[PDB]
Amino acid sequence: NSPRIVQSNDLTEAAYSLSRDQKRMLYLFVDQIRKSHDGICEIHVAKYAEIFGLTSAEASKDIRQALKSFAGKEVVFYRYESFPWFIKPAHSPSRGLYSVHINPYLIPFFINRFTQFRLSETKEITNPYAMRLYESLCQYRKPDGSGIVSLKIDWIIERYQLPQSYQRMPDFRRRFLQVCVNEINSRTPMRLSYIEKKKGRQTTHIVFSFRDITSM
DNA sequence: TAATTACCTGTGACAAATTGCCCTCAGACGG
DNA sequence: TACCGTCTGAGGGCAATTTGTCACAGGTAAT
Ligand SMILES: [Mg+2]
Repeated sequence: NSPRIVQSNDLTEAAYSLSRDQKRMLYLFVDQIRKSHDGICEIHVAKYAEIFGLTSAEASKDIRQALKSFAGKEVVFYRYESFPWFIKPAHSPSRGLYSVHINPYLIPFFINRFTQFRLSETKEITNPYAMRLYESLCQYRKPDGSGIVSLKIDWIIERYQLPQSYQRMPDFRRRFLQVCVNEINSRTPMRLSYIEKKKGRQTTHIVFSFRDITSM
């Protein structure tokens, strides 16, 4: 089939800002970690390239820039507690191979109240906020492949660390919500719809229902 | 009744970031 | 054992799209 990512809901719902490339590598880190405690993971350019249909060159570029873009990035678990992703710079012992040092204090948060999806399910998504949304929906996914969940807008904004102009709702709709629904519906197997929940003039939650394209 | 205010909404416009894409050239390796 | 061609990937760039930010116009209700 394809690699099965599983992760604690606390990571699905953590507050952080990562790019697509960084989240993709992070999925591979979570897989390596799950196999076995040292916090040391490894990524091969050619393996990354084959997984995500990239060139060796563009794989190398994506890995390198994601990796140097991790510096200063932080992850927040709201039970809040903030951690750095990396506790040592990445480095390449051999050409085409990178070794990275994830904060070992993060190990128990990566590994019964959990979220799971196959990597082929997410590897064509481009917008990182749409990967965050697809992970949050997976957290509520039933065996058959459908689910329903109400997410609060403030919680969406804080958890996905959406940029400030998306606190203006028409921009939230236009540049995040609609784009990620279209992206998920066109690039994943999940078939996603939504409806808006209001309180007075303000929209407070977004209600997601979804099904799997193995059904009608 | 009318005008101003305090909310919301959508879209046009621009800036900034991100995309897959292109070209160069050395390291590793095997032939 | 030694040289060179090939594949790899570590770099430099790119224009076309996507994303992020804001001015502006319209609607409504409170006042
Ligand atoms: Mg790239």
